[PDB]
Amino acid sequence: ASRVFIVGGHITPFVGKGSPLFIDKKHPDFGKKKNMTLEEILATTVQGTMEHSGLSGREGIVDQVVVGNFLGELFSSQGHLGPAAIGSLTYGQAGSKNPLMYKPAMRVEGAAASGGLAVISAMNALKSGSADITLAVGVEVQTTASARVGGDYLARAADYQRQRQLDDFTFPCLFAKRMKYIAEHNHFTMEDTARVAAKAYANGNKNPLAHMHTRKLTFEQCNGEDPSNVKFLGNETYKEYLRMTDCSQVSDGGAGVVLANEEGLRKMGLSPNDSRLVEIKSIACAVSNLYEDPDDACCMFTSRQAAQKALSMANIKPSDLNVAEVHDCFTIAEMLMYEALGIAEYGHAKDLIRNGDTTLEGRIPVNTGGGLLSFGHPVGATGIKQIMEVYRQMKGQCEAYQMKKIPALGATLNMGGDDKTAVSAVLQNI
Amino acid sequence: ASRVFIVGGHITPFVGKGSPLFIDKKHPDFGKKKNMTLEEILATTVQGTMEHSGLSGREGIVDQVVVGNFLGELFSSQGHLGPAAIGSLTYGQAGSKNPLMYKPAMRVEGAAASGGLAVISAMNALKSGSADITLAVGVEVQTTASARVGGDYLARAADYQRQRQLDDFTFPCLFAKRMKYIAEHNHFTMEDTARVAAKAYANGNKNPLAHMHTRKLTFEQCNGEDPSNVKFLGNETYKEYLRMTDCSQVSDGGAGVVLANEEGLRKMGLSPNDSRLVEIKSIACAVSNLYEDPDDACCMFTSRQAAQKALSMANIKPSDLNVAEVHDCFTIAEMLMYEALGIAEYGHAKDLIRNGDTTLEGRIPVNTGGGLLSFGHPVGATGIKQIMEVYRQMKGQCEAYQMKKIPALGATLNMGGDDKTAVSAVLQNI
Ligand SMILES: CC(=O)SCCNC(=O)CCNC(=O)[C@H](O)C(C)(C)COP(=O)(O)OP(=O)(O)OC[C@H]1O[C@@H](n2cnc3c(N)ncnc32)[C@H](O)[C@@H]1OP(=O)(O)O
Ligand SMILES: CC(=O)SCCNC(=O)CCNC(=O)[C@H](O)C(C)(C)COP(=O)(O)OP(=O)(O)OC[C@H]1O[C@@H](n2cnc3c(N)ncnc32)[C@H](O)[C@@H]1OP(=O)(O)O
Repeated sequence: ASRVFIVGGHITPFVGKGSPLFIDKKHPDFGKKKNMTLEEILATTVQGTMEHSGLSGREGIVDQVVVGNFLGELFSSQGHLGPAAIGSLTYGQAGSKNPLMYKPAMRVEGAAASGGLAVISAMNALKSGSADITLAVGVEVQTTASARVGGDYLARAADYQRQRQLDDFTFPCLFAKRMKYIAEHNHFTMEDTARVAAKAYANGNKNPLAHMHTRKLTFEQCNGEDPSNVKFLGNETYKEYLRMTDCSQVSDGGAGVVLANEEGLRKMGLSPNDSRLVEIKSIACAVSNLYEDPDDACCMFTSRQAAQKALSMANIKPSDLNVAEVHDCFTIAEMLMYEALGIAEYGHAKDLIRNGDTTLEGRIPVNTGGGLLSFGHPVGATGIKQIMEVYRQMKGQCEAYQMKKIPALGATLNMGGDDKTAVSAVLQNI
Repeated sequence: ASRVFIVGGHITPFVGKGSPLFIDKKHPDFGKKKNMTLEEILATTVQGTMEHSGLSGREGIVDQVVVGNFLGELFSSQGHLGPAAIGSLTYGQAGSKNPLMYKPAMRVEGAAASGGLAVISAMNALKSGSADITLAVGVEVQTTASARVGGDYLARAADYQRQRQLDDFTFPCLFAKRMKYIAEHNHFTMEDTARVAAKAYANGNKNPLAHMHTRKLTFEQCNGEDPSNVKFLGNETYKEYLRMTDCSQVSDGGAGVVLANEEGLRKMGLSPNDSRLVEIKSIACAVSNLYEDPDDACCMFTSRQAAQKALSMANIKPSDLNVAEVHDCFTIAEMLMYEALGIAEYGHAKDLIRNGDTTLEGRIPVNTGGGLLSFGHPVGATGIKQIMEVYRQMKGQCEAYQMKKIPALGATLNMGGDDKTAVSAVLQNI
């Protein structure tokens, strides 16, 4: 196979309610200035990604662009982000010369796995001989509607005919439903999930890019002792299993990554041992049936398939991983992800979180920058963000949450819907 | 490079207002029976495609699935069609064994070029060594809303902030605007575009799959002499340049194609010279800037770039083509497509249509089954339909519209938005 290299990338701040970067009634610039649009975020992400990757002034050597985005058609009335990305380099500079003109571009989608799917597409282009350098960007804007209205948009990721009726907050409810079963089988507890949140917010507190950077929450708060941490669902059956702090954020943001094969490195004037690089040893996608759910809510069968293929293609095992990024769309999902990735055996994610093994100082740090819970979750961006966080830790770029032991191996696990699409990648430092 | 072969495929009937297959108040089964949902169309298309490709009972050898769809999230409240496709083989047969489980799948999107993009993704997977057999299906349901509401959904293909205000029928208006400029430069006429429609409806009349199969229109009717062929736009500046008969249909439908590399043919027990095959010699994508339009409305620069790359990679010229499928989203676009493909020189599409060169009996027949105008336009399906129509002509399957001279070489040209994304492929008979 042709090898694949992460050359560089960019994560915007992730912003929404609770961030000082978000312009609401509590902001100096309220009334004066607006938050970024989808087009603006896409422009910032594309330009930021080119800059960090050392391509400013030679963007014409990028052969192709893939955008990951889930709901731009709903939140921003805008599809067709392929040609949006082609215009993103020189956005708002009318008539300007554009070195991306006529290149291939498209949007890919699998709910919150859209970013990961974007990386896969780019990687297939690189191994197919139709590209030597690709740009994969993911973006999302979700703050243009309430959390309730957004919850109906996010339900586009579920089997909508079958599952929308559970609750206006369809996804939160689907994970609350997992938690009920999880509790009845004593797989792990609501204490355990509160410990996940405490970790995430503590990690976020060290990350200025994080949506929840300025919010502090104690274990006790996340564990429900605060009455402002409401059990907000409407469905009576599942209401008691989910608190606000268990939920990923409604965020706006972008993440981008430039990927290259060996011929692309050559073109950029780079060697395969260049210390700015990280190798993607493997990536893998697994998709289950939208229309049918397994009974065992304590196992994410699809995410487990993806993680298994990826580590296998990389010829490593979970115990070899030094860092991971997992899809904590809820605290409940982070626990399940530990077991789907394999860093915990079935029923033993509880051990890991009770023992601090996934904190910054633990033996397998996870979601070092705050996860979907604190860093935030602009759905389309998440999958690429995960890649870039492992990259940044590997390159010593994470500042206040930088790991003291630079990780040699990392893994990502990105998930769309209720474990219906999963994408997992193994990353090796250089 | 690994070679790529079309093994087989399937087009559903394309249905909507005017079709006897469409169930509205005037239909015997009104109240009794409903039109197909997006899920049902996807199930029919996936199963139909497997059947005609010879894979029934061994669907497990398909390595991957790519779905093309533009607006399912809006018209049907449904995204995440990747796992929908995974469950499409056994749709409505609960608990059944499913040989597609855990395979890679995703949805791709570039407005009305979504189907073509789906083929490109599949083809990259085939050349990348991550697949030997791929299934590319495209589907769309647009009849769940009024034409006016649908026109706002379709505007997701435009630069929405900039262009939505032109008209509720944003896309029709954008092509009407082209026609104004086209008229002022005498590039071609509204008689010429009526001749395109006459050809499409005559072709449709020989195609039972065609939305408009049962509607007959004379040149004179398409040319405006019928008062029911109304100039329906609201925008005063462009209103006079577009008639209803100039417009593609609001259709529901699906198309699917199985593609394979040489190892995939081996796996299916097939030889590369098997007469059921067509080789995709080349495919190419070109994407321009969503945010800026070129001045010259008489040229589709982006579609021309894509056609040029494809014919060049295939080392052929337009004059070598025996058949073509082009993106006649409007009659106006068919004319521009003849020139973008290269079968007419700049300003000479008028010669071709005045001379009958693109009729079934002409030297370069185009859109033999009726095009987006008559066959209809379920947006995500269109790109794959185009591929399958060239295939079917090449394999002698088109019955009443079958070409008497079996074509050796064909080309497709699929377009998203106002010439912002284009995909073009060269096909060679075996
Ligand atoms: C695979 C994947 O990645 S899935 C994608 C996953 N993402 C999601 O599901 C998004 C999850 N996150 C969210 O929806 C948001 O972060 C939330 C809802 C958890 C927090 O949002 P906020 O804006 O802080 O909450 P908000 O104030 O809108 O209120 C939420 C609801 O909680 C309830 N609520 C709020 N405060 C109270 C209270 N004091 N008492 C009772 N109910 C309350 C209400 O029902 C309220 O809705 P309402 O105003 O319509 O009646
Ligand atoms: C670029 C790509 O390839 S992607 C997308 C493809 N392109 C498109 O957008 C085409 C899709 N849209 C269409 O083509 C149009 O929706 C149509 C014209 C085909 C739909 O026509 P129909 O639905 O059969 O007729 P319908 O009755 O809705 O007429 C549409 C509108 O035209 C006007 N109209 C309809 N009938 C009449 C009449 N007898 N007299 C005057 N005006 C009329 C009306 O404004 C009507 O809207 P309204 O009912 O709110 O007033």
